[PDB]
Amino acid sequence: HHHATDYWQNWTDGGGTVNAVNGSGGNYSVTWQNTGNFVVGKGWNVGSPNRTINYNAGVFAPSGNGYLTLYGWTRNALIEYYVVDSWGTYRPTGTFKGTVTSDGGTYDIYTTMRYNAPSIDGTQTFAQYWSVRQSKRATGVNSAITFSNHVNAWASKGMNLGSSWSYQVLATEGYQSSGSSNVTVW
Repeated sequence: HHHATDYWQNWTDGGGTVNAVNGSGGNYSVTWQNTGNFVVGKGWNVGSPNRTINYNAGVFAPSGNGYLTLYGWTRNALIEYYVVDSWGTYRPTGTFKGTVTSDGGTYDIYTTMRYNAPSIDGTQTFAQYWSVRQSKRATGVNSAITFSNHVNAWASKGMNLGSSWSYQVLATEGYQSSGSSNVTVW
């Protein structure tokens, strides 16, 4: 009675080298060097607002800007959302909307806008929903993101996810950096 990960996520813009590894089960690894922008992770093809995402990042060693975050899309409306648990040399922020406490940590709530940006609908103009942890979360242990807490928190701030749910992964995103990570998601 557990529907583990079924979607392998691997996107790059071509900058640098991104050696992403689809490993056994819900485990993946990625080492990247001097890259552009990339998003690699494992998750579910259809995200759920009521899903509790579990993960264990045995390695999350970004040398520069890298994210260890929940990442997913919705359609109608078109929205790209984050739950950033840890990062490298840059903490993503935006328009402050409030805070939410979940899974032992307090996350800041931000909204941003993407302009003529790639999406699951192509080049579009869409809103980004962010929940960014105020402190970096410790890795190497079993961690859970109770996503229904963030969805309710976003909703209480006028941030409403779409009705159609595309993928939803525990991702490693980096930009203009090098590093490695090893994560198991279920």
